[PDB]
Amino acid sequence: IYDAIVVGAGFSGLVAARELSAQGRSVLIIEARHRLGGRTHVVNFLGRPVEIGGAGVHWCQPHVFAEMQRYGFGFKEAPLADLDKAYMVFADGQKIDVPPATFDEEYTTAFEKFCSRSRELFPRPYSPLDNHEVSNLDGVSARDHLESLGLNELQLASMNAELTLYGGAPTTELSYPSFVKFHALASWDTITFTDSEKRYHVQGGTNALCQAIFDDCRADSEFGVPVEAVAQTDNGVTVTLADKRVFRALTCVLTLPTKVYADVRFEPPLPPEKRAFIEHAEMADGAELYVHVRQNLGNTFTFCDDPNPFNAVQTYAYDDELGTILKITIGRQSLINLENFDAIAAEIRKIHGDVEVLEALPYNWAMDEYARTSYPAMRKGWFSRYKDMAKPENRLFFAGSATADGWHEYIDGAIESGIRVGREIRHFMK
Ligand SMILES: Cc1cc2nc3c(=O)[nH]c(=O)nc-3n(C[C@H](O)[C@H](O)[C@H](O)COP(=O)(O)OP(=O)(O)OC[C@H]3O[C@@H](n4cnc5c(N)ncnc54)[C@H](O)[C@@H]3O)c2cc1C
Ligand SMILES: [Ca+2]
Ligand SMILES: [Ca+2]
Repeated sequence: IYDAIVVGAGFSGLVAARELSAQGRSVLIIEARHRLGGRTHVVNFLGRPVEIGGAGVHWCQPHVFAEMQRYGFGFKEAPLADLDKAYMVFADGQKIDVPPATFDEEYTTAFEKFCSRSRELFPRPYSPLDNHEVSNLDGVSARDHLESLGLNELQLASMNAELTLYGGAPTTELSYPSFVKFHALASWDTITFTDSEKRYHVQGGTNALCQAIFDDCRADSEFGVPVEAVAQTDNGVTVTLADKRVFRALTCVLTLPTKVYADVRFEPPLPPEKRAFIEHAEMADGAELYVHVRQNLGNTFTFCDDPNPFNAVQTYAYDDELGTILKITIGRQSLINLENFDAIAAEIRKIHGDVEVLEALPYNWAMDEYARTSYPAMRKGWFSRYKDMAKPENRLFFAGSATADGWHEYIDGAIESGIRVGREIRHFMK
């Protein structure tokens, strides 16, 4: 009979368990997978460890920065000054070669226009509903706003590619204010936000940081079998796995990805406001992909606008013997069959021309049954309902990026939610 069962060993569940353990409470962690990290994941590609889920971080993200400080992780610098070529692929398929300086000027000036109201709308962005106007703007799509700004062709296409990636969806579906909030969190500053999304990653890898947090937990651990049901009463909670084993505790922290709750039986059932959020709020259809090209392409970056499938194509490595390793982020995996190698290769040739594609490693996060969304992009009309999902239901408590006040599409939000849920249980037990 545990003080707390924590369901899920991604960043939010690990931080929750670390906080409760540090409070002297007894903790059981239950994880479906045989690994830590959740939607962060390190795998081998061509014998090199690569991040294939989330990994970009910045010190303007205070919760992940605090953990990096605690465990001694630094910021690894992406090779931006070394960038040789930048390309924009428009929605109609036309590709243009843009000097990086021009690309940065047009992109950042478009971003500033898109986010110009961030200080008005989000004076206290870690309390993002403080200005009630954001609840009424929730139903405006990112595309509705984008088209109101008088942007030029490159500004429009690059911003729409960015917003397609963040939404994991056509930009007609993304909540406009939910994205502007990230600008506000970055000190209402376009350079800081656009830096945050490209300049740094976790030195040593997200898996090592998860391991360090896990190693600080004094908890029992059960990996490899998913939770199938959760039942609570006035005196406790009982959690049943799909192999029919049963565990019991006074409280339960759920960190499941929002759409996965539909695969778990809750007794009593979750309230209507949570079931509505579970059905409608999330949508991100993302996947990640690494490709090996025989040719040495140098250090290139490509943005492709919707409905091109490869919204961002970054260069992980290049040299005259290796060729090139490309890191590709796909906002809408529905647009390409990632089991079809030659279809992947054809899209690489559309961008990079006369090249030979040798190997591909996709990770389809949307089709992963324990993820189902790549990151908690908020559908228009739903960003302002996130407290319906974050609030406790008696002995059940809820964490995960989607429940965060701040950086809700990020590792930082997952960590925030772990600190917060540890606080809620601290007081529930007082
Ligand atoms: C391709 C990609 C790019 C991204 N880029 C960035 C980025 O640059 N920077 C950034 O900060 N964030 C980024 N993100 C987002 C970030 O990775 C996630 O927001 C964050 O990792 C979510 O943490 P979490 O703890 O909320 O959820 P998760 O990590 O999903 O953890 C939930 C856990 O619950 C487990 N689980 C699911 N079902 C069950 C069940 N029935 N029983 C038991 N356990 C279960 C899952 O296995 C998982 O371990 C990216 C994500 C992806 C996929
Ligand atoms: Ca160079
Ligand atoms: Ca500003």
